[PDB]
Amino acid sequence: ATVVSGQKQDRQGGERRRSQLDRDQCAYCKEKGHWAKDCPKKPRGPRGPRPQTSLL
RNA sequence: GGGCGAGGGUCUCCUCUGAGUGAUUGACUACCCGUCAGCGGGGGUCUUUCAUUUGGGGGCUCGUGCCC
Ligand SMILES: [Zn+2]
Repeated sequence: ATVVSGQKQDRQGGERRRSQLDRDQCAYCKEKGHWAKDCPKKPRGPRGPRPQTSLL
């Protein structure tokens, strides 16, 4: 058996242009489902994150 | 079979392009300003040329010279 697949991830080859992006991806980490402005791998401000809920 | 030196593929880490802006130019010209009312200057737009932007490291693997 050989599976007929190779689990390729790409995002490399010689250039770093829009070649691995779409309007549903992140310019910073190349994930699909969010944009760089909300990247789960990038810092936030002005002095940390900005939540909208709390508990007591 | 292993090490050392170089490179390719692949993954990984540093990961942020989401169809911008300015100047040159022929024509047309929303709009504004001055006109002997003929036009003239600024402004808008399509064409146009130029500038602004394209890297690196590490693992694994393939490969090769030398060494063991
Ligand atoms: Zn992201």
